[PDB]
Amino acid sequence: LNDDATFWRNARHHLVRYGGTFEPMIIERAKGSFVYDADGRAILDFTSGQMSAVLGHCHPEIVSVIGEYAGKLDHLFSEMLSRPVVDLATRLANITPPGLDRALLLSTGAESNEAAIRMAKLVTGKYEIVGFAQSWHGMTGAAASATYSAGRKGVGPAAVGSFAIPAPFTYRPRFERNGAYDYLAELDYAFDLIDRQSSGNLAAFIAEPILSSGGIIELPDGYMAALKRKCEARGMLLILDEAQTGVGRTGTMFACQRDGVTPDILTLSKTLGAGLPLAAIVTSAAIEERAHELGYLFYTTHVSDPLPAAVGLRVLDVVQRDGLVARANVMGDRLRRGLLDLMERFDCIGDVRGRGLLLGVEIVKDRRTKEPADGLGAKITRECMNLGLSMNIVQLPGMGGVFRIAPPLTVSEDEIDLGLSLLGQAIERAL
Ligand SMILES: Cc1ncc(COP(=O)(O)O)c(CN)c1O
Ligand SMILES: [K+]
Ligand code: NA
Repeated sequence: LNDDATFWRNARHHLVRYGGTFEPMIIERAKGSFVYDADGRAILDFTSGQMSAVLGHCHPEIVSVIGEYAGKLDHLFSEMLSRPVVDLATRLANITPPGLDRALLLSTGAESNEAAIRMAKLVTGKYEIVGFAQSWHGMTGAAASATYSAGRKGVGPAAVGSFAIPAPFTYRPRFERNGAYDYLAELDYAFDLIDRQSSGNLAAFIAEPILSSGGIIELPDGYMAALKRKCEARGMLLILDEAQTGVGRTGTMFACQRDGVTPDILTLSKTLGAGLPLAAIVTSAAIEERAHELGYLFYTTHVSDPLPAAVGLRVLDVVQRDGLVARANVMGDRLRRGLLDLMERFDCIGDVRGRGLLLGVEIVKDRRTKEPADGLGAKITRECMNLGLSMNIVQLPGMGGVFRIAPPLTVSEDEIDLGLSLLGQAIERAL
């Protein structure tokens, strides 16, 4: 059972707490779309772990490649190259949009945003970075300085030149022009304020194509293209953080392919390592050449390590071979219709949004007031777990609690239906 007194005593005595509370269970095994507690109880993993298990837990082909490289080619001096590294780098150049040619293989998402941000500052000779007011890019220095949904207080000054603009949010619009939500005019208004505050050192704008921690906020039609033009006019680079949206989760290989807008630097992580610590940035040949002439440095212990790279290549091989980008649309649509069915039954569901298998459900007290419910939101999440469904709700000021639903891309029809059923039962008993 989950009550092991010795486990919990050691946990309380020896763990640094880092946000949230720990779930009251001991996970002993994981397979496919499920994790199992000490009693052997199956829990449907509707968040793919910490949004990384795109192939589900312990996929046989990942188990296979891991064992193979762990026993043959593992870690190396960082100036030594190997085939998994050049192959993965090449595959990323071939599957990302034209204009993205060279890759750097790292370990974590924050680390990949750090590498991108440093490169932008170096090639522009400038340092101000602009992000969204509801963003999340990581816990490390520069990634945290551009993170506005949380973490800015009690820890001293942010990086010099940190600015934010509001994200375009169609469910809670606050910028009206001629009776309607003019998010493009909101963008122009925001950039004029940025321009006046700036010291003339704008280096880049960093953006999630769908803000996850921020409440599953999807950038609307024409917005990303207009953002890119704001950057081009100011000699700024556009960096797109696809930690959560990359590698097929939203129904295209990369979310930026939907708008057809190619960023100057693309960052990847979670979904690329499928559970393992692998991350990357990809940029153009012109930007990389200039960064190299200027002495670009990002030398770490695990950059270009063969085992992590072999795993990422295998992840891509499987996603491509098994058509998992298409499955995200088929299972994504099945899940979204089920969520809309629940919305028909329960007045507390104020909105169902997102794309592919990155969906959000916002809980509200009043559908006309859109007044947040959240106390209710946490309750539903609690009931879901009791029922064997792992969910995650995010809460930001002026918004209802929002469930972030992101099942493995390998999830089955039966699994989607089980999740939908448990959710409905959780809402019924939370009310
Ligand atoms: C969009 C986004 N970017 C970057 C990160 C940071 O990744 P990591 O925690 O692996 O450093 C996160 C957190 N999952 C994220 O959601
Ligand atoms: K290395
Ligand atoms: Na490319």
